[PDB]
Parts: sequence; C-alpha cells; structure tokens
Amino acid sequence: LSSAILSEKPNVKWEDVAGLEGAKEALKEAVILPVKFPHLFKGNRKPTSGILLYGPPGTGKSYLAKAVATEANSTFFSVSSSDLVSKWMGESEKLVKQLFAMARENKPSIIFIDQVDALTGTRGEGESEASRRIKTELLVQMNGVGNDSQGVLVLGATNIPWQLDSAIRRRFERRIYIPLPDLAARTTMFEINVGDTPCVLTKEDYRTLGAMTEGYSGSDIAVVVKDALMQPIRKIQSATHFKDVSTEDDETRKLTPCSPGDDGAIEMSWTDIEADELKEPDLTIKDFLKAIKSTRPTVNEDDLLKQEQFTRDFGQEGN
Amino acid sequence: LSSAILSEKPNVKWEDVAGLEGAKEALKEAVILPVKFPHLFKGNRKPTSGILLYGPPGTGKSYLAKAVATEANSTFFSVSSSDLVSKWMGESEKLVKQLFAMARENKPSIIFIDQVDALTGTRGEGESEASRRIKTELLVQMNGVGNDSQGVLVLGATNIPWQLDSAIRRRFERRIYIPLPDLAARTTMFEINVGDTPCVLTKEDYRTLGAMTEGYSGSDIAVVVKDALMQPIRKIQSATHFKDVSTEDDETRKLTPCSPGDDGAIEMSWTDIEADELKEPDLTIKDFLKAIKSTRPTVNEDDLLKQEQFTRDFGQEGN
Amino acid sequence: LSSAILSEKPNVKWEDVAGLEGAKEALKEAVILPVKFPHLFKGNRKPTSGILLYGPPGTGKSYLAKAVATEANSTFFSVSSSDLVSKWMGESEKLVKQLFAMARENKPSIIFIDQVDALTGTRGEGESEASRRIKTELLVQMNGVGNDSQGVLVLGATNIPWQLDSAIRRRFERRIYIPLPDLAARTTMFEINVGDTPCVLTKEDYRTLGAMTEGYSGSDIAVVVKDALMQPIRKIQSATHFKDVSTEDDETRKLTPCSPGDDGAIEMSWTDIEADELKEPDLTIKDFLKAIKSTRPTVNEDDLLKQEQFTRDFGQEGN
Amino acid sequence: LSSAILSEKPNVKWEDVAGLEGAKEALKEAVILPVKFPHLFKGNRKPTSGILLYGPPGTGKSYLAKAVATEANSTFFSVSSSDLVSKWMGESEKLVKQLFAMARENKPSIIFIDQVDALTGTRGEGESEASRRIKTELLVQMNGVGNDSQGVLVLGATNIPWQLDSAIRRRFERRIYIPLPDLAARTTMFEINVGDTPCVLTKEDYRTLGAMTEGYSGSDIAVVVKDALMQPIRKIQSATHFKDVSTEDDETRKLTPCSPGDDGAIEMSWTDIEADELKEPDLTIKDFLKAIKSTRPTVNEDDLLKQEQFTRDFGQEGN
Amino acid sequence: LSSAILSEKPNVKWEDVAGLEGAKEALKEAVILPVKFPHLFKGNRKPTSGILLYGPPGTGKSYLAKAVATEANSTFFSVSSSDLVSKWMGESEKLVKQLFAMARENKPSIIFIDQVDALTGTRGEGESEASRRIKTELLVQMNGVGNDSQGVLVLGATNIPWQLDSAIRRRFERRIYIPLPDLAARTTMFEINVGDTPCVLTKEDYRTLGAMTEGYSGSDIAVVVKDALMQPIRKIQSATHFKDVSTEDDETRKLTPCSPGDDGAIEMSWTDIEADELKEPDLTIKDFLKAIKSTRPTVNEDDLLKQEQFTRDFGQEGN
Ligand SMILES: Nc1ncnc2c1ncn2[C@@H]1O[C@H](COP(=O)(O)OP(=O)(O)OP(=O)(O)O)[C@@H](O)[C@H]1O
Ligand SMILES: Nc1ncnc2c1ncn2[C@@H]1O[C@H](COP(=O)(O)OP(=O)(O)OP(=O)(O)O)[C@@H](O)[C@H]1O
Ligand SMILES: Nc1ncnc2c1ncn2[C@@H]1O[C@H](COP(=O)(O)OP(=O)(O)OP(=O)(O)O)[C@@H](O)[C@H]1O
Ligand SMILES: Nc1ncnc2c1ncn2[C@@H]1O[C@H](COP(=O)(O)OP(=O)(O)OP(=O)(O)O)[C@@H](O)[C@H]1O
Repeated sequence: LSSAILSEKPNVKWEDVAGLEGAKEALKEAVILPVKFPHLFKGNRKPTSGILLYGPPGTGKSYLAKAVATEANSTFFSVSSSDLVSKWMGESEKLVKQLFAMARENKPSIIFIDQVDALTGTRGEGESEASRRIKTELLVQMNGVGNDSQGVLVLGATNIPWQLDSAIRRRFERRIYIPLPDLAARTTMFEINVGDTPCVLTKEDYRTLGAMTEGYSGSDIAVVVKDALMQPIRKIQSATHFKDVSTEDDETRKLTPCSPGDDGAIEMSWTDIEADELKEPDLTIKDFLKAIKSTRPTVNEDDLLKQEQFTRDFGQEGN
Repeated sequence: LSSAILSEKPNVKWEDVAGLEGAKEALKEAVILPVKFPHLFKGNRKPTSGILLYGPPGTGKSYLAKAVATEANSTFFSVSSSDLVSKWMGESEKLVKQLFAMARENKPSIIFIDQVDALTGTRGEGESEASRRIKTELLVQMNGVGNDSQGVLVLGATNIPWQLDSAIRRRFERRIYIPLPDLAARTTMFEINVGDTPCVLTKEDYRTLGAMTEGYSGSDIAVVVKDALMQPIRKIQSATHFKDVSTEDDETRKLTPCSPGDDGAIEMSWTDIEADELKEPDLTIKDFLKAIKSTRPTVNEDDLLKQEQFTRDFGQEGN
Repeated sequence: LSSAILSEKPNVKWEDVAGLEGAKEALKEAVILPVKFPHLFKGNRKPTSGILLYGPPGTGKSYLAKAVATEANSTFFSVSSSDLVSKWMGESEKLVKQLFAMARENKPSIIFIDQVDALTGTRGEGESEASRRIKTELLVQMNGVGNDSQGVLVLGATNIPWQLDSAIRRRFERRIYIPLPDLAARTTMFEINVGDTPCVLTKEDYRTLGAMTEGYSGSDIAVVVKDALMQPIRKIQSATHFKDVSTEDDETRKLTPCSPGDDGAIEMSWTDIEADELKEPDLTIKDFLKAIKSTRPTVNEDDLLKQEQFTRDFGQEGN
Repeated sequence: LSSAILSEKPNVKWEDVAGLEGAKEALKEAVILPVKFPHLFKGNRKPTSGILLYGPPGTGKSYLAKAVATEANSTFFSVSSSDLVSKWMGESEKLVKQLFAMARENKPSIIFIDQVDALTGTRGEGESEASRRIKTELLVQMNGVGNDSQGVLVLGATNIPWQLDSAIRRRFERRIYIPLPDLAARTTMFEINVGDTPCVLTKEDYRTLGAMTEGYSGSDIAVVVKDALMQPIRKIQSATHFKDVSTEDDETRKLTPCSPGDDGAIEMSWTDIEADELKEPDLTIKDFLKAIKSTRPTVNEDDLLKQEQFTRDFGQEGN
Repeated sequence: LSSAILSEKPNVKWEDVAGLEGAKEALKEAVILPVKFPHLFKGNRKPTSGILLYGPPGTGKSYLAKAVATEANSTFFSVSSSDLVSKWMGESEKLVKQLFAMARENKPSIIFIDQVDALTGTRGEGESEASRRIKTELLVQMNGVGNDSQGVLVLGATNIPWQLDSAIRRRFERRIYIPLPDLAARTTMFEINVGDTPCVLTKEDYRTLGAMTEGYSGSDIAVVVKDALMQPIRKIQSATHFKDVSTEDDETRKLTPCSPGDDGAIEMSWTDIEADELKEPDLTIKDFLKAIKSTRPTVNEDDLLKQEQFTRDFGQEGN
C-alpha cells in the first residue's frame, strides 16, 4: 500500500552547484523563505505550488534535486516516473492518491517527479487504457489541496517539454530551462572536481580546459575527471618498469612508472610493491588531452533548437 | 523471486580455472591492486563498478565469475537478463528494483548479469519501450552508489559485445575477452573429468586428447567426456555377442562386448547378464576418438572474427 | 493417511512403440541400466533422473510412459499437477511431502507428471503467494531427491516447453525431444495397427502410405486406421446383394455383400444375415485412400518452429 | 456433490434433421451400432471417442444433439463449458473427476460439451492458473479412459474452431463440418414447418422457396415460418368486416375476415367473435413473400472465410 | 443468492410513444396476444423469444420498455451488466443460471438487458478470461429453453449493433431499428408536453415546430421543452415591474410582470410577492424559438452511416 520513498539527506550544498542563480533564488523563495518566515503569508500572499525543470539530459537536474533536498529542511519525497506504472492493468493510481495523502499529512513536504514526460509521454490511441486515467489522476490530485492550506511543492523534471500537454502546461506552474554549462560553469566544475591529487597547477589550465571542452554536460565533465584520475593507475598497470624518486629519509626508495629505456628502470610488477613505497604519476594536461580525444559530443543541435523553441515560447515562467 | 536470483559464497580459486592468464592478470589489476592499495581511492578516485566478460558461449564465464567471487571474497548474486517475461512484464522490473538495494545490504558483493546483450539491440519497438526502461533503470541504479559508497561488483557476460549501446558502453569500465580453451586448458579439463573410472594411460594421452579437441568449448569438452564414459555402455546395449574372459577364480565366467567373429563370443542379450558374469569394456583411446569425431565444432569463424574485431575496436580499454 | 493416487498395470511393450530408437536406448539407460548395475555410477558418470519428454502432441509420450511402466518393473506413480492442489483456505504441500515419502519407500520408483507447464510463473490470484509455496515445496523435494541415494525417477511431459517455469529447468536434468514419426516409424506403426486384419499384398503398400503420410502423429495415424477398419463395416451397412464364398468343405456357407451384376447374387439386408455366416469385405488400399481423404493435413508449423527454437536454446546445455 | 444433469429427452427424430446423412451415419456407427452389435468391435477395431461439431450458429448442432439423444436411448449427458467451474478459487477438479467417474458408471454414456472453445487457449490469469489447471485435467481425462477400454463418447460443439487449443485438437477425434443447408435441406425444413395450415399449392412452392432462400440457418428459416404464420392473425386483427364460411354440413356459423364489399360482410370486432366460430384465413404464398421481405439475411460473409480456412486445413477430419 | 431486481412500474401508455406502429404491433402480438389468448399458440406456432432494439442513444427505447411493462403488467426483470458481476471466478455464470431458473419459476417473465453490447464480443485478452465463458453461459441458457418451451421474452437494447457477436446475433430473434423521429412524431412529442400553461394558438404551431426541428431526438425535444418552460420563470426572475390581471370575481388580486411604462406598473421584486397571488406570463412562440436556438442538433449525420449499414444488412428484421 505505502510503497517506500526515501527522504534521507543527500548532503549536497547550494555552493556545490554552479549557475542559474536566479532559479536558485526562486527556490530559496519557494522553500526557505516559507520555512523561515511563514507569518508573511497572511492575506493575498501565497506560496508557489509547482516547478518544472526542463532541458537536455545530463545537466545536473538530479544533482539540483539533491541540493534541494539537502537545503529543504523538511520532508522531501523523490520519485521516478518508472515507479507506479501498473500492477494488474486495473490498479495503479490509488498509489498516487495514497502518496499525495502522505505528502499532505507531512507539511511542509516537497515532491520531486523525475521524467514527467514519461507517464504522460504522451501519444494518442494507446493512452486510453490506464495512461489517460493517470494523466487525469495528476490533474485532479493537483487541484485537491492546492488552495488555502499548502505544504506541498511539486518539482517536475523533463527532457522533452514540447510533448507535455497543454492541460498540464497551463495548470502545472513555473517552468525553468536548465542549459548546458558555459565556459565559466565548466571551469568551476573542473575546479570543484580535484580530490587530494596535487595534479597540474594554476587557474590557467582550468580556464584552458573549460574553454576547450564545450557542448558537454556536468555528467560528461565528471566522466572526464574520473578518466583522468584513473590514467595514472592505467600508467601503473601497463608499465612494469618503475624507478626510485624520493630520498632515503622516507621508509624506502619510492617507485613510479617509467619507460623501458630509462636509467634506474626496474621491471618487477605491481604485485611485489609495498604500500609506503608508492609514487603515483602526477596528473598532467595529457590525461585531459586524451580524455578530450575520448570525449564525443552527446546531444544533437536539433534538440537544442526544440529546447530553444519551447524557451522562445514558454521560457523562464510556467504559463 | 526468490531463487530466480541466485546467492552463494563460492569456493573456486584462481588455480581451479583452466588458463587463462591474461584475463587473470586483468582481474588482479582490476580488483586486487585496488585491494592492495585502498588508500589510493580517496576523493573522486573510485574502484571499478562494471566489467564485461565477452567471447564465444560455453567458456566457463560463470565458473570464472565464481573464481573472482571467491578471490574478491564476497557473496555472489546472479541472474540472466532475458529472464523473465514469464507472465507479468511488470514484476521483472520489480525484481530489478529490489536487487540493487539488496546488494547494497551486503557490502562487499558481486552481481552477475548473464547475457547483457539480450537487453540491447537493433530490434526496436519492444526494445525501445520495455528493455529501454530497464536499461536506463540499470544505468541509474549503478550510478547511485557511484560516490564511494559501493561494496558491490558488477560483472556482465556477453556473446555479442558489438550490439552493446554507447549508453551502457560509456557507463562502465573494463572489458575482458574470454577465448575458447587452448591445448593446456583442454588437457586440464580432460584431467579434471575422470572420476573413479580407471581411464587410459598417463598424461600423454591427455595431451593427445587436448590436441585433438580443436574449436570446442568447456561445455563441449564435458559433453565429449560424458560420451566417452557412455561409450562402453553404448557398446553393452547394442552388442549381442559378448566374449568370455575370466575363469572360475572370479565370481563366475566374465563376459564383455565383442564383434560377432570373436573367440568366446556368446550371443545373448545384456538383460541376461548379472554383476558376477559382467565385464564392462575399459576406457580406450578409441572411445575418446569417436567421442571427438561425433561432437561437431561449436562456433563459426565469422563470430570469432567479430569477437576479435570487437577486441581491435574496444578490447582492454575504458572507453 | 494414505490418499491413493493412480497406479496400474499397462500392457504396452517396447515393440508396440514404433521408432525413436535413440530415445528408447536413452531411456533403457535412464531406467533399466541404473537398476541393473548401480555400481556403474560411481565417479563422474551420474545417475540422471529428472527427464523431460517434450514435443508436439500425439506422439506417444503418454504411450511411452505406459511402455516403460510395463517394461521396467519399477513402481510407476502417475499424476497431474492439478490433482490435490488443496482443501482449504490454508493447508497444502503436506500431500506433496507424503507423495515424496511414499516414493522413497517404494524404490525403485518413478513419478510421471503430465503437462508440467501447468505449474509455472508469477501471476496473482493464488500463484503469487499460495501456489508459490507449492512450487517451492516441489523445488525442495526435487532438490532432496538428488541428495543422498536415489531410487526415484522424475519424468516430465510437456507440449509447451517454452511455458515451463525456468527454476524447474535450472533444477532439472535431461531433456529429450519427441519428434513426429519418420517414414519408417509410420510404416511400422501401420503394420502394428493391422495385426489380425487381412494384410493385403506386401510391404510396398505400407511403405507407400508411410511416405504419403508426412508430418502426421501416432494419433493421426490411428484415426485413419480406425476409419479404414470401419470402411468394410460401411460396405456391409450398404447391402442388397450377397454371395457365398466358402465351399462345402467348410462348416457352413459364408456370405459377403456384392454388386447386382454378380452371379449367384442373393438380395436381402445385412440384418438378415447371421453373424458367423457373414463374410466381411477384405481391406483394400482404397479404404486407406479414403481414410487419407478423411484426414486433411494436421500440422501447425509454428509449433514446430517453437520446438526447434527450444531445442537449440535449452537441452544442448545442461541448464 | 453430484450437481444434477438430466438425461431424459424430447422426441427429435433423425428425419427432423435435414442433410449430411454421412454425419448421421457416423453418429449411428459411433453410438447405436456399437451398442447393437458389440462383437463388431473385438480385436483392433475400436469405437470413436471424440466428435467435434462445428460451423456457423443456428445450424441445429444443438438440434442434432437432441436428435442423437432421442435415437441412442443411452445415458446422454450435456453441459455448458461454463457450468461447474469453481467457488473458492482452486477447488475445481473434484467435480470434474467425479463427472468422468459418473460417465464410467453408466456405460455406454454420451457427454456433450457445448462451446468447447470457452475452455481453451493461452494468455494468463485463468490460463495461468484456474482455466489452465482445468484444461489440463480435462485433457488427462479425455484420452485417459478414451484409448484402451471405453464406454463414453465425447461430443464437442464450437462456432470458432480456429481458436481451439492445438493440444486439445490433437487429443480429440473426428471433426464434422456443418455447412449451411442446401436447396434440398431448406425445402425439407419448409415441409417440416408446414403444420396444419392448408399448404396452398403442392411442394413446388417449397422447392421455389428453398431455391429463393440463400445462406440462411435453421433458426432463420424457423423465424420466417413463424412470421408467415402470424400474418393471418394480423389480418384478423386488422379487419372489421368478416363473412360466414359455414355450409349446411357444419353445426354452427363460421366467420372469416373479408373486404368491405363482400357478400355478407358484417363489420364487428374480432374480439366479439368466439374461437371456434372464427375461421382464420389460409396461408397463401404472399404471406411467405412478405415474411422473406421482412427478415434480411442474418449471416455476415466474413465468418465463412475463417470457417472455410479451417475447412481447407482440417475440415471433414479425423484428428 | 437471488439478488434484487425491482418490478414496480411507471404509468406510460402506448399512446405516449410516438412511432413505429409496426414495432408496437410486434410488441403487443409477441407479448399481450399470447397472454390474452394462450390457446392460439399450441402446436407449431410459437411467440417471439428475442427482441433487439437498436439505434442511436436517447430515443426512448427504455421509455418504450416502460410502456410495455406498464401495459403488459407481467413479471418484468431489467438488468445491468453490473448486476451479475464476477469476483470469485465463475460467479456470474452461476448467477445467470439462477436468474433464468427464476424466470422459469415466474412465467410469464420478461427480461430486459440494457446495453447488451457490454456483455458481448469476440477477440481475446479479457474475453478469454471471464467474459467468453460468461457469453457462453448466456447463450446456452437462452436458446436451450428459448426455442420450443418458453415463458420468457428477452428484450435487448444496444447503441452498437455492429460489434455484436455473430453467435449471439444468430441466437437472438427479431431486430427493430429505432430511428430519429420524423415530422409527425416530432409534432406528437411537442403535443405531449402541454400542461396547465395555456397552449397558445392551434395545431399550426405544433406542426411548424415539428417541421423546423428535423434531426432532433426525443431527448433533445424534452430538453427544448424544459428550456421553453423555464423561460417565463427566468423572465419572472429578472422582473421588476408588475401589474394586476385577475378581477375581484377571483379569490384575490393577481400580479404579473410588465414593462416599466405600464398602467399601474409597481416595481418591487418577485420574492416580495406571495405564490398564489402571482400571475405567470404565458408561453409564446418566442420562448420555443429561443429554446430551439439554444439547443443545436446533437447528432452528426455521418455517425448514423453504421446504423444505416446495419439497416441494409438486417433492418426491420424478424431474424
Ligand atoms: N553544476 C552542475 N551542472 C550539471 N551537472 C552537475 C553539476 N554538478 C554535478 N553535476 C553532475 O550531475 C550528475 C547527476 O546526474 P544528472 O543530474 O546530470 O542527470 P539528469 O540531468 O537528471 O539526467 P536524466 O534526467 O537523464 O537523469 C553527477 O554525475 C554530477 O557529476
Ligand atoms: N506407437 C505409437 N506412437 C505414438 N502414438 C501412438 C502409438 N500407438 C498408439 N498411439 C496413439 O497415441 C495416443 C496416446 O497418447 P499420446 O501419448 O500420443 O499423447 P501425448 O503425446 O502424451 O500428448 P499430450 O502430451 O498432449 O498428452 C492414443 O490416441 C493412441 O491411439
Ligand atoms: N432440421 C433443422 N436443422 C437445423 N436447425 C433446426 C432444425 N429444426 C429446427 N432448427 C433450429 O435449431 C435451433 C436450435 O439451436 P441450434 O442447434 O441451431 O444452434 P447450434 O447449431 O448449436 O449453434 P449455436 O449454438 O452456435 O447457435 C432453433 O432455433 C431451431 O429453430
Ligand atoms: N416518445 C418518445 N420517443 C423518444 N424519446 C422519448 C419519448 N418520450 C420520452 N423520451 C425521452 O427519451 C429518453 C430516454 O432515452 P432512451 O430510452 O433511448 O435511453 P436508453 O434506451 O436507456 O439508453 P440508450 O438509448 O443509450 O440505449 C428520456 O430522457 C425521455 O425524456
């Protein structure tokens, strides 16, 4: 009956996100201000009810959701459109009803629905079975507790706003475009993703990277980072020739991979090698270079045109 | 649901696996090096989640998975990807859901997904809806423990690696080719497959057997062995004439199958024969030779060349 | 607390089953050889037990079950999965355990389950919970049968192997395809069907009608045979003129129905003639020609395709 | 426990069924003749066990069943496929087994199952569990006693033969196709439906009608006959004016409705006239013409395509 | 067990139904004539057993039924598909059996099924589960008693004749198309609604209206009536100025709404005036004109093409 939804804390702060600080402000006003100063909502001043996040896949929509949850200071519900599709062919939406009941009983709460362009795909003919009933279930259940006493905020997520119907479109409120990161945002993400490795230095390299990598997502950036972090491990694996670097003041001679031609090149493998005596290769520009060679652009520009078209049409507001 | 997904703690060492040295080294550098130097994985440096075992069918990929499961020293969970349409579609996804949480509940552990290619291809329609949602679901489930929370290992198995989608391909790490067994491996299989039967002379005959088997799989070899074991039995059934051999010093005069022209060839049926008067044929080279002749080759060479084409394309890389 | 489930003495010999000598051999090795010489199954040659008969309907699978039951002289227990599903509202599975107990007490013993696919899957309305535990019970009994020393044999029968629960298949051992009879098997079956009936000229006819029936089952043959048998009876039913056959050396004058153009043609109704003094027309090829005419092609090829698929996918490997 | 089915029947004779004397022969030979002369079926010639009656609705399959039931004078049991299904979800088979027992009890019995396709096919829910198990039990029973020693005949009925489960198909004997009635049959039906009413001119009119009537069923024919038989009633109801028929031989006056200009046309209401003293108009051909005009062909051509497909594939078939 | 169907009736007479006197005749000849004069219907002449009413919705088929059972005044059953509902797998059919038993118990009995298509059709999916067996039960129950010995008439109502199961179609008797009303019928329907309101002038108005309202339904006509009825009430609602009509010969002074310029036009509200001492404006042509304007033709004419096609196949149909 219940179907358990996790409300635990994905500890991702505001500062861990880059860009669209204006949407961030809208969110601060939508949750934080209500939390902080509820008595400001007497008379005709009333909380925002629904926000859709729309844009290409891989743009930290989920990441944003995590940050929201961390920052909400209240009950947070998260669900994928995968969940609660069908059981018997007859019974689906009762679970939706019960979910909303649960949320209403926990004020303040926030519901996050991922991939709202699934359920509600939408395509005709085949909709008339259970799916139209679902579509209806959304529309009616958003009408229920909406007036007067609200402690629910609805966050949707979508890749394809243009296939989301008129009926949802001007009932469900506030829509915000989540673009791919620009040079600045990319650079900042690079700087965020470092770890303990001393790596290659300055901001010059970072800005070089964020410039050179363009049309890529946060996810893609993450991938590149992981790649580069593994590249020294890859060096360690493939070269069995190693060599001493550090002085004898340490525990012992500290060994790093080198070419077979190198002076001091001992060729035993990783297997014999003690924990202390380890010298990982530094993280160089070349790791990022090879990563870029391996990095292919994801999304066709037609999708950009459709997102841009929706934006020209509906944009930074619900409608 | 429940035993459709397996759980076990296998006890198969590296040395119990015929061959396979390059693959073994890959696994030791993919798992044991991490185990050797765990302090090297602070921050955004992470142990490998996904590895693919690829090659022709019948090569003990499952046995190999038991060996890595033993060496990594955790619980081995496993399922076949196509399983199961059975009656409901919906509850396959339910099984998919639970699985990841249940795996997280035993850190460390190993999930083995057999025939990963069965959920990805050029079919369309059914692939675009039902196997898409489970695919992207799998992708997201594997991603969720990505931030240094993981004790699970994902091992995949495929016969047709070249039908694997970019989406899986990129969200994933190491691929290892599992070739058909070579001389030494086949020979060792022949050594393992004996039992209490006295069998034939020395290791030289085993070497001969391993040599005469070309192109066969583990499975095929085992089948061949079973056939040769049954060959005396087959003789017992379809012989009419049995040769007398032993005198009254034994339980009684002992009869064994022989050709119609033989000295001491009495003609009655095996149904007339009891244990005292029985002489089962021994295991000769000829049993094994006719076993090998009556087992057809396994895999066409085009498939081998496509496996090797995949190797040339993707091989031992992250991608 | 007995509750007796069908046991009886069929009288079908090996020789009454025409063809499938390879399976027959396999079955003699599956049942009789184990019982005759158990000590032959020390080592890695193993007492195989769970055996599936699979293929199209009408091919004497049940007939074969009767034959081995006649021939093997081992206690043959024969049951539908439908039988003894429950009383309540509560308690099942006790009868299952009792059945397994009685079979263990009646070694050597054989359980024959027709239409094993009747137990399968993950549906609701009973199968999710109530028959799940029945299923489980089954699985645990058939697990324990392989444990320790076995005197029980499981024979499966199914027309729809692709609808057979996988978990069974994973637990289950040897699979044998029962094809439609080939030229020879059809021919022999004809000859079997004749028996005492006047046999007309030679084997040429039997081979011809053998060839001319393509793709038909045992059942399909049998109906045609019965039709032909009824043809002389039809010839008696339509009767005016009869004529004496037997000379004065015999016990009495013996009369058969004839055309009005016959010489010595006496006219009455078949009812007017006494039973002994009636001479039924012989069986001609035309009767069989008409029996063919009464049987239009009986083959749904999709089934054949599916059986081929299953045969290629499951049965080759042990599973 | 018993659930009472009645076997005492009305008097529908062979002669009330128009056409397919060959099917009649098959019925007589499968039922009456065996009972009459049991010694005919010693040795290898054995009575029919199964007959399927199929075709379009309205063709006296039920009528035929009543006719056989009249003529056979043995325990004739007849049942709907829906009848005796279950109560508490899974208690179904007891009544089935008991029924087959009951057939055994009173040999030679006849079982008629209407609309056998209602207990047939494959998909789920019922064909996963209940209708599955029930179908299975049916199958085991039907050939269970059928081959070897029998005293039951099973008659099936179906309008949709093409949906009949393959397995059931192969388990079942003798298909008889019921084609729509031809000129002769329709004529005979008209003659049957003459009643007491004076039959205007000869049988030539019925021949004409039989020719005129194309594609109609027994039911259709009966309805048109009824329609024509109401026409005199209708006429009576319409008239004011009636006239005396009664000649001097009759006891009292006898009045028939007539036109206003008639000799002795008195204009009171039909309600005022007593039943004996009223003379209904005789039936002329015009009433039957009207009847025909009113009732359009009942039969769509598109069913016959599938029926004809089945006919080409199986048809006048043994199986 | 027995459910609950109500039998008490309205007061709707034959004269309240404008249309199809021939259908009326069929009704009264198939119901009332049998009851009035049973001795007419001995031997081979038997009343109608099945009547289908088919056509567009809202044409007083149910209204017709009310008239029928008001007049005939015999045990009337009316039934919804909801009544006789399935939960425990086979309840419905049992309920059907019980129902027809009860019908037999209570002859003469009349059974009305609303929207018979609800319990109809042939394809699969949910048909194969409960609904096919339900249909089967229905059919067996109806035509087994229906032909020969009856005390029951089945009246069918459907908006979709074209999706009616062939088998049902043929086992059902007498079909009557219920068309949209023509001029005369429309006029009569207008005349039905007169009431205490002054009729205004002549029949010329009624026939004018009848002419002007081509393509309206019974329902539409009813609606337009209500509209025109409420028009003076609406006027009274917006009324300010009133004036006296009834002189001192009546019980009291009686005020009616008037224009502001009127002789003694006093301007208070309708609410101020007592119910008896109010005079209401009469019904003028304009009120009906506005009512017509307000209600557009409801039925698109290309929708009736399937009723007309069905009409071309079956029509004013005896079956
Ligand atoms: N500022 C940022 N902008 C975009 N992505 C980021 C940012 N910071 C972190 N990420 C990345 O976001 C990823 C989380 O998944 P993400 O939210 O990109 O999927 P998604 O946009 O919801 O796509 P889908 O809707 O298809 O699931 C993490 O891998 C993380 O590295
Ligand atoms: N030698 C034979 N081979 C095959 N069938 C035979 C033979 N002799 C007789 N038959 C016929 O086969 C039928 C016996 O049932 P059979 O074993 O064919 O069913 P089955 O193949 O088990 O089908 P299902 O699995 O659907 O029950 C009888 O109708 C019998 O007349
Ligand atoms: N001689 C006859 N031949 C065929 N039908 C007849 C004959 N006499 C009467 N009938 C009709 O047979 C009908 C009885 O149902 P019938 O047996 O035709 O259905 P069915 O053939 O079993 O097929 P279904 O049940 O699908 O309609 C009655 O309507 C009756 O008018
Ligand atoms: N003489 C008449 N002719 C047609 N309609 C009438 C007549 N008298 C009343 N009505 C109206 O017809 C309506 C009833 O419609 P109807 O009986 O066709 O519905 P139904 O038969 O129950 O359902 P459906 O028409 O969908 O099968 C009522 O609203 C009633 O006011």
